[PDB]
Amino acid sequence: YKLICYYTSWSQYREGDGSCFPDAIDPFLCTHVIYSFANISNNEIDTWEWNDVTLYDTLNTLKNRNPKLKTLLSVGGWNFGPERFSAIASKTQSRRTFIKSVPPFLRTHGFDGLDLAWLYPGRRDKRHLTTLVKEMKAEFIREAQAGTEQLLLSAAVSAGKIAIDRGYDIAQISRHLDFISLLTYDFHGAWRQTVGHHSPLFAGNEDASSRFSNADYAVSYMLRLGAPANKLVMGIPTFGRSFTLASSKTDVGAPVSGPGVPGRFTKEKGILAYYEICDFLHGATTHRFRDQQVPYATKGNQWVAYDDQESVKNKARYLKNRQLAGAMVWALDLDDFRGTFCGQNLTFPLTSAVKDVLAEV
Ligand SMILES: CC(=O)N[C@@H]1[C@@H](O)[C@H](O[C@@H]2O[C@H](CO)[C@@H](O[C@@H]3O[C@H](CO)[C@@H](O[C@@H]4O[C@H](CO)[C@@H](O)[C@H](O)[C@H]4NC(C)=O)[C@H](O)[C@H]3NC(C)=O)[C@H](O)[C@H]2NC(C)=O)[C@@H](CO)O[C@@H]1O
Ligand SMILES: *[C@@H]1O[C@H](CO)[C@@H](O[C@H]2O[C@H](CO)[C@@H](O[C@@H]3O[C@H](CO)[C@@H](O[C@H]4O[C@H](CO)[C@@H](O)[C@H](O)[C@@H]4O)[C@H](O)[C@@H]3O)[C@H](O)[C@H]2NC(C)=O)[C@H](O)[C@H]1NC(C)=O
Repeated sequence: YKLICYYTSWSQYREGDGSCFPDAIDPFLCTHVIYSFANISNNEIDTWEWNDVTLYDTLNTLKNRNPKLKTLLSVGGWNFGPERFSAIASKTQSRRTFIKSVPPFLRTHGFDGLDLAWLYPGRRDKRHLTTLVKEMKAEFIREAQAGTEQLLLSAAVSAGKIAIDRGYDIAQISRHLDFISLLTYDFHGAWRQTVGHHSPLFAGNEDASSRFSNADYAVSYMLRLGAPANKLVMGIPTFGRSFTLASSKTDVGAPVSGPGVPGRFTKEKGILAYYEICDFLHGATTHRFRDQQVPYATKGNQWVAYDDQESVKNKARYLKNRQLAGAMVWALDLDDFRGTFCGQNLTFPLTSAVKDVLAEV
């Protein structure tokens, strides 16, 4: 099984214990670590943070400890305008230029592959995404003639039915990608006036309307569209999404005034790292959606939807039962990486819980 794990560039800037650098990563935890995110300048892949080349080097020395470890560099991401990807992909010349610049960059910095995080392709982009993937892979196949191990090509893909139908030719790109990471954790929160869980495993008969917004539907759909299970990787979040309640009602459907109050370390309204949730739980009431099989918690007027060791292990068994290639975790720096916030003196409790299940039959 594969355990794909993301590490984010900007996590180095968090204060105190929240600060996370690549060397905090256990070399034997994941099978693949992906550095997010690279930028595109003058139609060429490029660094993003001022100290990326140094962090690239720090991440890749982990391979001196675990020679089996593979690293990839992800381009795009949420703060990368998808229109920018559009412009590059729609013109054969700017597209060829970008593709040509990738291998030498990856080779210079020690990466084993490229991860595409175009979030998200539109109806007019579907055709060009296919072209980009095809041609990128053809270039990787050609570069390997030089005697070096062929570069890996992956892509992070939306798990929303409508987003998939609109921007991706799943049957086509599946043939060229080494693996596809399903973003099965962005099913709610996204500017909605009600409380709900962003990463439910199952639909849950109670309130059948967002019948498509659960991991089980996304996986089944991808398999139906033509993607092989052995190339599919299910996304598991290491963060939670928060809401400020508009009323004293805490159960399903309850009013919401806006995103939750920022975490002390992550400082982003609406999000909380797992290590911040561990702290939040003290004095909170915990609940669990039995149908969806994921927990949530409340304290005062704050409502948090998250994943714990139990729900994460549950998702890992589900993916094994459907014979998928493995799991993807977003993100290592959001898990209790120091292992000092969540109690049991365990480093990376969430990611480790997933690894344990994956290591069983
Ligand atoms: C669940 C999850 O992980 N969500 C992410 C989402 O958060 C990502 O967006 C990221 O959000 C945070 C803010 O919420 C951004 O953090 C800033 O990152 C920049 C670097 O890109 C930092 O700039 C640097 O600042 C330090 C000072 O501390 C200087 O030393 C650096 O030199 C300076 N860079 C220079 C010189 O220009 C800044 O400190 C961070 N401040 C914050 C707000 O914490 C983060 O950048 C941002 N990511 C991006 C790419 O914009 C999102 C990513 O797209 O993905 C998920 O949705
Ligand atoms: C990620 O890559 C992006 C490029 O694809 C990049 O986007 C931006 O790139 C510049 C960085 O901020 C930004 O620069 C502004 O452009 C002006 C003119 O283009 C520039 O003035 C001139 O500067 C020198 C001469 O002094 C000249 O050589 C330049 O060509 C330029 O004409 C302004 O002072 C200013 O620098 C671009 O506007 C912007 N482009 C886009 C995509 O809109 C990101 O900065 C890169 N990395 C990140 C975000 O960290």
